[PDB]
Amino acid sequence: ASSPANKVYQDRFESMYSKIKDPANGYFSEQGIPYHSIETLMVEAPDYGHVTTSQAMSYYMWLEAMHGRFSGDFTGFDKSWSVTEQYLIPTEKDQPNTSMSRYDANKPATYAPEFQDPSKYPSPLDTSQPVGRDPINSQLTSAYGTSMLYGMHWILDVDNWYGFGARADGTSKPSYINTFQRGEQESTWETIPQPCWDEHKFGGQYGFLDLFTKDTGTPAKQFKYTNAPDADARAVQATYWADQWAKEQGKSVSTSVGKATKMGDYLRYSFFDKYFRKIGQPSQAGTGYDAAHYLLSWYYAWGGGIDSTWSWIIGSSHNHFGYQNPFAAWVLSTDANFKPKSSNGASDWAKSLDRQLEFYQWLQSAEGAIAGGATNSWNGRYEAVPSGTSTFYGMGYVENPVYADPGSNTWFGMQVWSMQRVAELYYKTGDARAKKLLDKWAKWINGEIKFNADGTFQIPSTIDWEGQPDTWNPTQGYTGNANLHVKVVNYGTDLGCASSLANTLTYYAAKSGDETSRQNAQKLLDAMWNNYSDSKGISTVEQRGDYHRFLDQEVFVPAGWTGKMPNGDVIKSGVKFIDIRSKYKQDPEWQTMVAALQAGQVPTQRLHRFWAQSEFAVANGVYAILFPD
Ligand SMILES: OC[C@H]1O[C@@H](O[C@H]2[C@H](O)[C@@H](O)[C@H](O[C@H]3[C@H](O)[C@@H](O)[C@H](O[C@H]4[C@H](O)[C@@H](O)[C@H](O[C@H]5[C@H](O)[C@@H](O)[C@H](O)O[C@@H]5CO)O[C@@H]4CO)O[C@@H]3CO)O[C@@H]2CO)[C@H](O)[C@@H](O)[C@@H]1O
Ligand SMILES: OC[C@H]1O[C@@H](O[C@H]2[C@H](O)[C@@H](O)[C@H](O[C@H]3[C@H](O)[C@@H](O)[C@H](O[C@H]4[C@H](O)[C@@H](O)[C@H](O)O[C@@H]4CO)O[C@@H]3CO)O[C@@H]2CO)[C@H](O)[C@@H](O)[C@@H]1O
Ligand SMILES: [Ca+2]
Repeated sequence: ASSPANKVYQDRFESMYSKIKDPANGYFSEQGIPYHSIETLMVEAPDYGHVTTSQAMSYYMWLEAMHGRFSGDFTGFDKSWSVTEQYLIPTEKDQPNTSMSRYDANKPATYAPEFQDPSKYPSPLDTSQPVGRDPINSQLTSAYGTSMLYGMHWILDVDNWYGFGARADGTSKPSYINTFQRGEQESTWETIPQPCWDEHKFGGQYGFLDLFTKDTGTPAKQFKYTNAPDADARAVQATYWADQWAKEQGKSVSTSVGKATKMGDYLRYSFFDKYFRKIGQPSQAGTGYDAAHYLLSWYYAWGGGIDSTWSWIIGSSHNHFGYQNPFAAWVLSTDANFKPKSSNGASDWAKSLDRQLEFYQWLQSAEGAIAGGATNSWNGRYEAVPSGTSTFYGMGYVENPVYADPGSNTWFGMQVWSMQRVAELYYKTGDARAKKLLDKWAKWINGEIKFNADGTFQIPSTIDWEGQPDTWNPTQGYTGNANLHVKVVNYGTDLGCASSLANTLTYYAAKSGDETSRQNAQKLLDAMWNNYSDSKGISTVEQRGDYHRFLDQEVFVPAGWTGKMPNGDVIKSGVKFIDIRSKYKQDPEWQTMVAALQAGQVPTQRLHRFWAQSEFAVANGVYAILFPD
């Protein structure tokens, strides 16, 4: 039987769970897929509210697992896995084994450079540049009996709003799509949405392919998908708890544990340099594991031909601390129930766990906040690392990994999402490395939480950085990074971030006994419950400072290139964001948004983001379990 839980917070979790699953609230599509947000006029990472993300699915798993903990019913958790596999993990039809089985482990992909401005794309493929060897593919095909990959594609157009349909039929739903393709300066406002399955039916003469990559001959019809590593790791994290909670009640989620273990096996592709170049010696092709940084990178992607048989896979050279998950690594490398079937799965994850904790410590600022990350591909072209730049195993420090518009590490959210995983690990194992990181990080954040007399509160929203960490010497360890500083630019009341923060502090307090952390966590949860509840969960009014880009952001299109979006929108040089998404004008909030822009005001919205609502729910459950009295 499961231990007793605090009745007050369990009830709050149960209430949120009901609001999230309530058909009248509209968090899910008719197929049972959760939307990024109830509201459709939404641009921030995805560019439409009713697309879904692997991030949303992993939060859906966490929510249902927690529900299973309190109700004893785990059919919902098993259902979240069923929906994931059916809709976000490309099936046999979406990534034909005929093409995947032609993959060549000695030549994973063809090199192409990355540019710091979208106008430099398409990027030219260069077969003469070296590419290392893929050491894990043989392990995976042997263990699973297929060349297809088992990982979640990161974004899905749930109701076929864009019109690409399924495998180019233009009418089926959901629809696999992708957006980001052109480097660090290509914000969510500067992309050209494209289908994952490109048969040249939409877009230009060769679909959307030659907008991004330039080859010698005619572009072939092809498919391609991109994984968001932190989402798949969260899925493993959530499944571990579901397993633990199910067993305390004599229940079983065996089938789901198997899916999560397999996903974690394939997730190892994020451990590798984009083109398998040796870590620390980017000019040389790797000979296998010497190309593994063992961190959860920004992504791993794969694709192949549709009418001809060939395929490729790439890792990523860019690493952000916000994506790490020491807990998932601990699970996959130590729990017998989650041991991957591949020969080196568990051991590789053991190496990743140690490497990840070194990464966090190397990046810990003088104050306590965690700095950006590192890359094995300076400027995305394996250029020489500037002299004076600090390094981590030969990789150069980057303040804002992968994206600069806006900086990927200027949002406070990354801090709590990532440190929450460190807190779970510390809670379960009492690991000294984790304790050291949290003692300093928790003292920093506890001094930045502001409670107002009227019950509202504020926490860091936007942050900035100065300096860099000292070069990492594994035998020396943390130097204190006296020249690395974080600065809080402004504060806000992001309910998702505040919930994740409460979660982190609760796990930490439960293990360390730190009263300050426990009372701040409870005050946060109470303040949100008492002052921000509405009929759909919780919400607050927030400013959408970037919405002016709906109308004034020009989207780059190569000279002479012309094409059409499924709905007829013309794609050509000169178009603005709204020009290739004209359906947005039929959105209920459109007129309101435009009226505000015309009056020179900043638009505001009251948003219900799926991950935020779940984050709040889960945080209540976690508190209920760790502080039953
Ligand atoms: O086709 C002929 C030829 O292909 C060769 O293979 C090429 C392939 O053609 C290219 O399309 C492919 O290009 C990849 C880029 O190198 C890479 O930079 C880009 O990365 C994007 C990713 O597409 C996108 O999904 C991802 O989005 C993330 C968001 O940024 C995050 O905010 C969110 O949280 O998570 C999502 C998901 O991670 O962003 C990244 C980074 O910008 O992906 C391109 C593919 O989509 O390169 C291949 C190799 O060069 C092949 O080798 C030849 O054999 C073949 O003939
Ligand atoms: O979605 C897949 C992808 O998601 C990544 O995580 C995203 C979240 O999905 C997204 O909701 C989140 O959006 C933030 C946004 O970045 C902030 O800028 C914004 O905060 C604003 C606020 O809106 C303003 O009112 C205020 O004035 O300024 C602040 C600061 O600009 O808050 C929203 C909601 O939290 O962004 C996340 C980071 O990109 C994952 O990282 C990735 O792994 C997933 O694949
Ligand atoms: Ca830009």
